[PDB]
Amino acid sequence: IVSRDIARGYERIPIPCVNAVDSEPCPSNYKYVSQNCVTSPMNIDRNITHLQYCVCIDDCSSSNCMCGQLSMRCWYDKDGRLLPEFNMAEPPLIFECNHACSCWRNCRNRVVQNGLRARLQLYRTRDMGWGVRSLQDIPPGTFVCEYVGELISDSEADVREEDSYLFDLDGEVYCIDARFYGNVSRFINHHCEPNLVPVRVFMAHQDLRFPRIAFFSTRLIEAGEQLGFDYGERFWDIKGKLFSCRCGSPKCRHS
Ligand SMILES: COc1cc2c(NC3CCN(Cc4ccccc4)CC3)nc(NCCCN(C)C)nc2cc1OCCCCCN
Ligand SMILES: [Zn+2]
Ligand SMILES: [Zn+2]
Ligand SMILES: [Zn+2]
Ligand SMILES: [Zn+2]
Repeated sequence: IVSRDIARGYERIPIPCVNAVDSEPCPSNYKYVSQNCVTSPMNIDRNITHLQYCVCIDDCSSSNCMCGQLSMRCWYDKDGRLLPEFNMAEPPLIFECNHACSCWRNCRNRVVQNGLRARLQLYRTRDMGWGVRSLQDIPPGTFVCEYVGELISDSEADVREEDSYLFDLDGEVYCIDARFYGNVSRFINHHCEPNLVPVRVFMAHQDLRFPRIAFFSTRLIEAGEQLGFDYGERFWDIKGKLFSCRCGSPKCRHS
């Protein structure tokens, strides 16, 4: 227990850090943030009259809900989990209800905006590196965490040496750099057969240039299992030569 909570009380549940390998302290060469931040002007469209919203009089579980229509359909179930019909291989954009909607703060189309649910833990792996794992089981289709970091422009990313903490959002494109500013996600390692899938979501605003990145369980995750996701082509076409993937997956396409 080298740290009770790396979020310093910002998440709904603490995220302790333990080291059972070497004697290295908890990471501290970065600033933890639970929400995306910017280090410059960023003209995100927060015009409330530009938001598309719903006028549901129920708990938004009907076929009429405008917000679900935008998402093709609401994909959350009564518990807040993704429906089996959800395409993990090619996720759709999810538009959750927002403050312009007529519904209540507890309608069914609100999951990612409710914050952390699963008890996670940061820990030192054998590789002398760091990783994240669940201290409880996570049913499939559950929202685990968001990839939070510093929001930056395309070119801005091009002039950064350390680029291992970037996440492309995909006109002009933007990125999230978790190197200097980030949440528990910056510590999640790559894996070829990932139990976490990133989903572009929209909540308080609907500026398509800035989707927020939500990670969902692509299958059951057992207490103690290590979270992971597919970093992607761009990553490996750059780091593939500095080293080969040590994910240990029978289907590894990078080692
Ligand atoms: C490490 O993996 C990634 C590298 C990226 C990168 N790297 C560049 C390489 C060249 N140096 C060059 C340089 C460095 C220093 C000084 C001058 C020039 C600058 C950083 N650039 C951009 N977007 C940049 C815009 C490209 N644009 C032309 C479209 N996105 C990236 C997304 C990555 O992971 C994605 C998966 C997530 C992994 C999460 N852990
Ligand atoms: Zn609705
Ligand atoms: Zn709603
Ligand atoms: Zn709505
Ligand atoms: Zn691999």
